[PDB]
Amino acid sequence: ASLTEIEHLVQSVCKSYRETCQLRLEDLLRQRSNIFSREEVTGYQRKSMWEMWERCAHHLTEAIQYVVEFAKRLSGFMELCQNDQIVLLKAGAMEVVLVRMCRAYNADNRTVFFEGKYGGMELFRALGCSELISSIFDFSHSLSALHFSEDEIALYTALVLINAHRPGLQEKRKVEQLQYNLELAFHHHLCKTHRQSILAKLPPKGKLRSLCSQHVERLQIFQHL
Ligand SMILES: COc1nc2ccc([C@](O)(c3ccc(C(F)(F)F)nc3)c3cncn3C)cc2c(Cl)c1-c1ccc(S(C)(=O)=O)cc1
Repeated sequence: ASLTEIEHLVQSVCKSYRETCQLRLEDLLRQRSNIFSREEVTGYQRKSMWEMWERCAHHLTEAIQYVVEFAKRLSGFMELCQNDQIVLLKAGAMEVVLVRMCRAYNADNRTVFFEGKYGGMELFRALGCSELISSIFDFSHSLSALHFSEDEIALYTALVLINAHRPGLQEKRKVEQLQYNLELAFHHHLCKTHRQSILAKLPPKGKLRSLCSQHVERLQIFQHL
């Protein structure tokens, strides 16, 4: 577990992420000027819940595909048994997607980028999931308030996926080794960038599971009526 090896792993994970980040940050930031008009918003609000459901499910599906690309590029992930590979992804894919979403959230006006423009939470009114969506904005907002960086997201989400405590793992010790290495990389880098203070400010991991389990419950309902 050399120092050079540790720095190599950091750069690897950050490369893997930059290659699967789906939307470039500079594009997202540039678009913050572009906001949905009152009419446009009303457009989304008139759609049935099932319309918005199909739209968001496709958005979610395409996102999770990028998280799969990312995981497959994490050192040592592909060398796992196919069982553990599926366990980890089914258990952490949604969570990763949710963390990535803070890149699309603008904390200055509480708006999220969605299909070409930024819009508030009223945008997703049709779903009737105001409770949950408000929770998604709050999570993004707190991460956005920390000025979460691309590399930080890459290393955090790598740790979300590679969880040796996931029920159903067969080669558990094999993942434990992966988890340790990544955690060493994540903390070494926070220090190199003088950002280790965010660790106390980070939302608890349980809340990441609590917000996704609430979220994953709705998906089971919306399919298929
Ligand atoms: C807050 O609500 C949401 N906001 C979203 C914001 C963006 C996107 C996004 O897909 C996107 C953008 C950037 C990134 C990046 F950060 F990775 F780059 N990933 C993904 C997108 C938008 N326009 C183009 N794209 C690609 C999807 C969102 C979704 Cl799906 C929800 C949502 C989730 C669950 C429920 S529900 C059924 O559970 O109630 C309802 C709604």
